[PDB]
This record gives sequence, structure tokens and C-alpha cells, in this order.
Amino acid sequence: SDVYCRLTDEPLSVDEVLNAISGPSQGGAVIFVGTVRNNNNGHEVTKLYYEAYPAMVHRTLMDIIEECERQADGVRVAVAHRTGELRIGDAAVVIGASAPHRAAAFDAARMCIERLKQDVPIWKKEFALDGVEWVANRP
Repeated sequence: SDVYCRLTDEPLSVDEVLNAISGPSQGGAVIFVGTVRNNNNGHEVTKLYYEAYPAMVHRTLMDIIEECERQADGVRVAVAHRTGELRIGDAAVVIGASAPHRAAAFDAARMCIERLKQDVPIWKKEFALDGVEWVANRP
């Protein structure tokens, strides 16, 4: 069953991510949703932009997905990250991991987002209302 790994300017779909990992053998599923908070480091955030070269980002996510899926039998991982402009409350990243039982779903979902934050080459440009801006090549 083919990997689900989406970059898109459109709002993310938790329903697509869950559907992509569902199955009659999968009894547990864990979805993580990361959203733009209204405050960063004691400043009031106004907007974010995300930039990425898709093939190079998809390559890194495949490493993570393979690492998560080889942790335990029957584990399936799917990932969606948004690009473009996001506002407060928008979902920036949605990851899901399913397994026959809940423990392995939790294990894989946690690992997937930790590696994604550590390793995935997606540029972040964050703006605060008082002029400050942050740039980083991770999200």
C-alpha cells in the first residue's frame, strides 16, 4: 500500500492522513497535529511562511517513515506538511501512525514528529507583530 507523503499549500486534511493508515488489521492510530501558536518566545506572532524543495523533502521523510515502520510489525506512517503562508491556528504538520495495537502507534507517531523536527529541510520564516522575524531551515 503506497506511501502517503504530501506537501501542499492547501489546508491539511487529518481525514486523509487517517484514511491513508486505516485497515482491518490496524486497531490503533495516533495523529499528531502541529498548529501555529499565537505567541513565540514572548512575541505575538502574525504570520509564517514555509518553503521546501519537494523531492529533497520527500526523500528525508521516506527515511523517517522507513525508520518508524521498522520499529514494530504492521506499523504504517503517513505525513503531510503545509507550505506557503500560515496564520494562527493553521495546521502546519499532520502525521499519523497506525499499528495492530495502540502502544506501537504511539511509539511510531512520537518518533516520526521528533525526527521530522530534527532533520527535515523545510524552511520556516516566522513574523511577529513588533517587527522581529525568525528564519530556520527546519520547522
